[PDB]
Amino acid sequence: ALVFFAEDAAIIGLMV
Amino acid sequence: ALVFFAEDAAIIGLMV
Amino acid sequence: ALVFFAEDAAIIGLMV
Amino acid sequence: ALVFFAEDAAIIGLMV
Amino acid sequence: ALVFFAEDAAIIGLMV
Amino acid sequence: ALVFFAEDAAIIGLMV
Amino acid sequence: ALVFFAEDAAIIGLMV
Amino acid sequence: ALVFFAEDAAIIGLMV
Amino acid sequence: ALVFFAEDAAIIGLMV
Amino acid sequence: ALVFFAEDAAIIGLMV
Amino acid sequence: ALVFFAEDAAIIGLMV
Amino acid sequence: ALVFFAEDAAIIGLMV
Repeated sequence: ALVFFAEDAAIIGLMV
Repeated sequence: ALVFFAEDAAIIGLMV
Repeated sequence: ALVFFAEDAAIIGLMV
Repeated sequence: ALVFFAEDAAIIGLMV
Repeated sequence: ALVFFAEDAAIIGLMV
Repeated sequence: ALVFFAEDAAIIGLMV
Repeated sequence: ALVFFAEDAAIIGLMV
Repeated sequence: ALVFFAEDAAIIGLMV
Repeated sequence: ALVFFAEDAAIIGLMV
Repeated sequence: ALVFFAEDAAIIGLMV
Repeated sequence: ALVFFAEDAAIIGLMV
Repeated sequence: ALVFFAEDAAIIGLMV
């Protein structure tokens, strides 16, 4: 699965 | 909101 | 075109 | 992370 | 299917 | 434009 | 609702 | 950034 | 496949 | 139009 | 929730 | 990368 990154602060992973 | 990153060059934020 | 990034390991581009 | 809502009935969260 | 909601005014369903 | 809603806390609009 | 357009050939609407 | 187009009526831009 | 269009400037296709 | 598939049970089409 | 399928190899579910 | 499937006919891959 791919992991995208976003600033939520702190950077968080978004797993797909 | 979430801020994603993309190369547009320069790295820009993409807010959601 | 925009280029997003994801961890796939190694970081890969994703062009739009 | 954002939580979107959808009817699945009952309403469910969708966490991003 | 999932039914999301959006303001279009009136709140409409968006089926998936 | 459509306006979607998400919990972010508090509920926020997301315009499209 | 929003109507996007795409070539499918022929150009079609895509309603959201 | 990319600018997509949709009928909303009138044709509007959608900037990404 | 579907071909969407966006201004990038110049109008480009985006194939799906 | 493209038709994607999802388990909803039973597998359903999703046309685009 | 809908389950989409993708090849990651092996087929994996993607739950929405 | 992930490869999704859609009916386009024939079943085609859609790589991400």
